[PDB]
Amino acid sequence: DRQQAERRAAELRELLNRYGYEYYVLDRPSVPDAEYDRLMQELIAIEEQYPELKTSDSPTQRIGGPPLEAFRKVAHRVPMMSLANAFGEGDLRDFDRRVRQEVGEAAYVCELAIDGLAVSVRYEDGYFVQGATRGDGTTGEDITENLKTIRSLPLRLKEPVSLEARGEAFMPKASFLRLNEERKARELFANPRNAAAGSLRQLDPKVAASRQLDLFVYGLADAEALGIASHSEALDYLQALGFKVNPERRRCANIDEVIAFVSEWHDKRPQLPYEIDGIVIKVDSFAQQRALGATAKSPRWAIAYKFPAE
Repeated sequence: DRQQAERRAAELRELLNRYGYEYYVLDRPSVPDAEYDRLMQELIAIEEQYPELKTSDSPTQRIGGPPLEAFRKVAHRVPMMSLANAFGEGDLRDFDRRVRQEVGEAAYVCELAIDGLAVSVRYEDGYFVQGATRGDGTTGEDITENLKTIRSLPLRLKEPVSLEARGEAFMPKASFLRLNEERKARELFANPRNAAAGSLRQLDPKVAASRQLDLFVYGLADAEALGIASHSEALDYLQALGFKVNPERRRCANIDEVIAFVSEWHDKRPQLPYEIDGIVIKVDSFAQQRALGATAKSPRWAIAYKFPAE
């Protein structure tokens, strides 16, 4: 058994890891998940008698470990700048005009700005080693055990690389509704943003695990050191490794299409399973970014369109 335990937990780990990618990430259901579940129940039982084989990125970790009675501060690897806000066609034009004066027409990448909790996740050789909140931007809290419960985040990546990436953790609308009712059956959350930040900022891994959190990876700290030369190449790269990258992202040749994208989400937004706050726009090329630089506050190559005032 102890020699065979390892063998089978290792198979177990591989298969479960594989299969969680197709449910949680590609969304090839997560419905009749039987064998998945059968397979998870066997790993859990093997770790029950051989607690020493429960690997830090074993699928078991999504269940969640024991509470912590404290969280540690973490500064740990590259500042997390915040973005300038835009509120109308026009802040948008003005944001492009300083783009053009300095670099000529520049292609943009437009993304949906998710209303959630910003986090950083770090990996070493493919392994998830640490998770943290945005904090003030230079320091945040180690929320690693609660991040392991977000089933779409990978504990082990497709290739053994060492990197740090940034994503937004959120809770889907219907999950938020579900949630609150039971809270009413017994208190009550304001909205998903505070539900997710709430779920991630409490000390008990298992209550995180029960809130059905999700996350969308949106950037790569130090992408230049890894050889990436474009914002669109960063995400793609991130997608090739196994991360969940929001698929409504689109490359925009100029401000006009930028605004066409911005109008398209403004009214297609109610139909989303998650709550979007606006639209983040970035100059795609890392070279135009260098040229525009920053005001060590806010990149001149990025703006955050904040949607309106219902």
